[PDB]
Amino acid sequence: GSSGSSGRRHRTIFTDEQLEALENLFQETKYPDVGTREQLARKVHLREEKVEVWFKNRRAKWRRSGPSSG
Repeated sequence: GSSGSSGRRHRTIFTDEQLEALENLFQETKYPDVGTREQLARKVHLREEKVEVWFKNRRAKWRRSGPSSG
């Protein structure tokens, strides 16, 4: 649960609009609020759960590319 190390999650494609919002939120705040997520989801025509996932994916790079690792 905490970290997606044990379990695996598949990825899905999104539209420019959907991505925009997501990136617009993840950019301002790495970890949004249940209220913001639920709303954003319906706003981008997505499921809260999915929304949260996208964020996790982004972080992956933010660390890989960043000096955080290596």
